[PDB]
Amino acid sequence: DDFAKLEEQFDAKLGIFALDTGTNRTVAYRPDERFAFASTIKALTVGVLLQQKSIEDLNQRITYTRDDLVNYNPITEKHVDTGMTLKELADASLRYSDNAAQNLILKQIGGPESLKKELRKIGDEVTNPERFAPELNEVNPGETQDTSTARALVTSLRAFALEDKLPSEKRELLIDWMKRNTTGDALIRAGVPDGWEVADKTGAASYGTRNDIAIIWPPKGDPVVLAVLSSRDKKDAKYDDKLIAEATKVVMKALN
Repeated sequence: DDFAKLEEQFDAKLGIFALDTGTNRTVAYRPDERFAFASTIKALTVGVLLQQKSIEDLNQRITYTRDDLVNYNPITEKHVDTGMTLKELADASLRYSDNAAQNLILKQIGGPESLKKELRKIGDEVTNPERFAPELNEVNPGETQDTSTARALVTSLRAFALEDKLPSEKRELLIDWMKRNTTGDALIRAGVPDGWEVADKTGAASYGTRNDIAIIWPPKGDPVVLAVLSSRDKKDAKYDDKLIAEATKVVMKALN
């Protein structure tokens, strides 16, 4: 009802899945409903890159041209003459949601098709990577390309960051980057109590899609993995971040 209330208030569709790793307690609402993943895919992409290379390989300097720049290149646009290391690219991608950075990384792993194979490998038969950025943001209802589910996103995020798809030191790199994200202050971070550390990755796409996936650490205890996906019934519809913050509060209460 609390979740229904939010859909009413914001005129949006909500997709939620939360798992308490400490008790295996779960919170779900439209858990298996498909939504464009948007930029949330950036986190899964780095997970794959990390698996593919050694910490040292990350120091490889990548040279690019103005031709590699897309619509949003906050960091990337400033280093076209010098090039950027894989490590630096991953930083740009996760912390600033740099689009060119995402594309550069994707190219390094073999493209969307390669990424897909790797996700399948980890046991994720839901996530559907197919395009580069920003076109991946263009999804119409019914379409399945560049989509996923709340349950699938948390399952996959958890695999790479908390489980055995990556060794400890690589897991650490990923978590640090995510913890220091600069784009999610008004989302999941806003619906969490004072003192709890958050690692998150946001996304925004067509049909007023607004997403946030994270891992939350209580003062003392095992982390909580959560996905909050949302969409609206109009192509040019805008989104309201308050939806995410409020939905988060409901989850905490439901788990607390």
